[PDB]
Amino acid sequence: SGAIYVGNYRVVNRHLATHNDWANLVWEDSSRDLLVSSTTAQGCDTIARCDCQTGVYYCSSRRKHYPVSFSKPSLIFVEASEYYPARYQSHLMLAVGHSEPGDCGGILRCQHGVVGIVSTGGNGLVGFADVRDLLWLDE
Ligand SMILES: CSc1ccncc1CC(=O)N1CCC[C@H](C(N)=O)C1
Ligand SMILES: [Zn+2]
Repeated sequence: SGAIYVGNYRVVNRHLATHNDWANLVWEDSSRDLLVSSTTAQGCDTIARCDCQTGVYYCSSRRKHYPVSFSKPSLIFVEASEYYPARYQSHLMLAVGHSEPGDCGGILRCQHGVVGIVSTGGNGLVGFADVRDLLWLDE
């Protein structure tokens, strides 16, 4: 679990969005596993606007942060799950690191701000949904 709180927006994994997220929907994209909902309170986070390929992510299944080198956002095949059929997930970045299903939502940050959130994983890999291209989050 986990979310990014920026301005009057809450960014979550689309597969973990609540009834309230859907009732206050701003934008969602099944191909990216992202959903953004509106909030009444002003958020705590800054979004990176950069091309970093190194950063640190929070891994809830270890209660620890780990440094990672990750690939640029791209279209990556993701196996079928209870949430989605087998498909290509876009804007996904992979890295070697521990993750388990419940780790989705963990933030990936570089020196410039929030890069994205944990969205996929398996066998010593971890995938992050990028949010750096969503320029409207800052306005
Ligand atoms: C950190 S998720 C994870 C980690 C390790 N083994 C498995 C997983 C689960 C996982 O990859 N997905 C299930 C939930 C929806 C995901 C998606 N974006 O399509 C895919
Ligand atoms: Zn950066």
